[PDB]
Amino acid sequence: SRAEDYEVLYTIGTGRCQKIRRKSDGKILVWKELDYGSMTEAEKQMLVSEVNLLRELKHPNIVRYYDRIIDRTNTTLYIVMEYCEGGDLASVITKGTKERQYLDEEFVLRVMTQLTLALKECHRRLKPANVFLDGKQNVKLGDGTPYYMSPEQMNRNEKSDIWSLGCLLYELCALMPPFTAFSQKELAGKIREGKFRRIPYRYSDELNEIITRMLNLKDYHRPSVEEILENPLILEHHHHHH
Ligand SMILES: COc1cc(-c2cnc(N)c(-c3ccc(C(=O)O)cc3)c2)cc(OC)c1OC
Ligand SMILES: [Cl-]
Ligand SMILES: [Cl-]
Ligand SMILES: [Cl-]
Repeated sequence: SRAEDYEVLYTIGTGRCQKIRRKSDGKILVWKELDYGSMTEAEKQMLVSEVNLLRELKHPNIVRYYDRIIDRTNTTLYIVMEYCEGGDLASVITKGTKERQYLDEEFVLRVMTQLTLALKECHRRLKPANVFLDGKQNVKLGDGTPYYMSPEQMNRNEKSDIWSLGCLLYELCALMPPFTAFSQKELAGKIREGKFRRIPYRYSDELNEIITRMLNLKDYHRPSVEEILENPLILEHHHHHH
């Protein structure tokens, strides 16, 4: 449980994230590096409590945080977590834009099912760059214009998460967010009228309908996590598999 127990293989992104290999058994992992050296004791107490709660989240659709390593020599904190070889959803969406190719409805149903179960777990106790893919088609929740801001949270709620999920699934389908604008104020205007284009016609009316419900202006009209999973679109094979 010290940094020397792992070899860095290479940097994923820049704190900073790195793909690492545990020496004892060759297990591929990643860590996130936080420099606390510029933090106060109150800020560091916050950081430790937060990290300790992250350690508790054990769920197949949430990024698993295994360990925390302190290198007081560097004043660097390392959060060691599972490696998701598939990258994040943001890159999937970008790939699709680039290669002019829409994502499979089956893939979208997998994201919808597994992300909804992730939220369900969070509520029991959201953007593409915060959604990760493993090697076996599993989706995991981890960790500028606020494209996904819900109407209500734009004024002063578990139904706000549903809205944000709706925006994410929408953008997975259309390869663009449901409400776009050049300024934030234009954005807010668009979000308030609550109008948007149908996802592309290659997607079934049933898929269109549930994404559209999640994007209702009134939070009480949005489906709950439980109503979402009850939908006939959502089958066993859309769930996680080891
Ligand atoms: C395909 O390469 C990429 C991998 C990742 C990536 C892989 N595993 C991870 N655990 C993470 C990751 C998950 C959560 C957090 C957090 O909670 O702060 C941090 C990292 C990421 C990511 C990529 O792009 C962002 C990759 O593409 C090069
Ligand atoms: Cl296209
Ligand atoms: Cl399809
Ligand atoms: Cl269209």
